[PDB]
Amino acid sequence: LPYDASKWEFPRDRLKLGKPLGGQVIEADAFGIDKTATCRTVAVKMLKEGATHSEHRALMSELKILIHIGHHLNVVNLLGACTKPGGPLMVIVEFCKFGNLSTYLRSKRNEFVPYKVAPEDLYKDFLTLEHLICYSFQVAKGMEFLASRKCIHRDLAARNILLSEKNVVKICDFGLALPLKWMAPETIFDRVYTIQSDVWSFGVLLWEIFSLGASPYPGVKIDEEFCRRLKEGTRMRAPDYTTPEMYQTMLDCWHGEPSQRPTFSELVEHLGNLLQAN
Ligand SMILES: COc1cc2nccc(Oc3ccc(NC(=O)NC4CC4)c(Cl)c3)c2cc1C(N)=O
Repeated sequence: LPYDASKWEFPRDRLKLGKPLGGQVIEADAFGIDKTATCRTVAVKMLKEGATHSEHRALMSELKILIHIGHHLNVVNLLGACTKPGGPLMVIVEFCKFGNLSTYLRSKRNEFVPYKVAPEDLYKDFLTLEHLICYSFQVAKGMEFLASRKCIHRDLAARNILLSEKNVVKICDFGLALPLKWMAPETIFDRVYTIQSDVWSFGVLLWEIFSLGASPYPGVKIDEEFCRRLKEGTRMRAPDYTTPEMYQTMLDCWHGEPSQRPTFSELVEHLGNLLQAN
């Protein structure tokens, strides 16, 4: 996996480094990274001061994942990197103003209606079922993309979905991986990670969406009994903002047999249908 400096290298002196976000990720403004804007706000992952060789390797590996994967609207995309001598290793990605989707949805619990009714200004900036189904559809499209690149996410969860402007959501932290609440039974018991175990996790992500950012498995200690009951077929109950069709979609993603779960291409088609029906 070679590094194409002519494509990706960005001058460190064309960044204004700002506040920490959320690794050592900071907000920054970049000057001339984008031909349509003089100044563009970006997120920068910077190698810690005193990083070990292993830690340095790891951030470089992350950069090469971002290069290799390619561009998609629903994935957090690489804009540039600072790799040359005279400063820290820095990985520059698109900025997602609203941050992670779990935190964001929780902030909107008192600003949700199933659909707006005229006069719609009574629901200014409210979330709706359309928003939630739309976020779901977008994540399915991003995972279909990742699957097509032979990439398994391994920790698909609402905390790893970022919200940008214009209700665009972006998957992050793919290929890098509490955690047990998103893991398919085969992952927990057999340590098998596949695109079908990501589909299971997508199911959990859907529950997080349609609970407006709740933590999965409320009231349950994540221990051997949790794992045993999951294996025996027990599943989360319908969350507070779901439609019946979306709940059935969760159940489908949680089929005990990985081969009987929908594919992400099937989920894109299905959610796209649910979105037009809604
Ligand atoms: C406003 O809050 C945030 C905005 C962000 N925008 C873009 C990227 C972010 O963070 C990330 C999130 C992930 C990656 N890296 C990857 O996704 N790497 C994996 C693909 C190889 C990077 Cl660099 C930066 C952001 C984080 C916050 C925040 N409050 O947490």
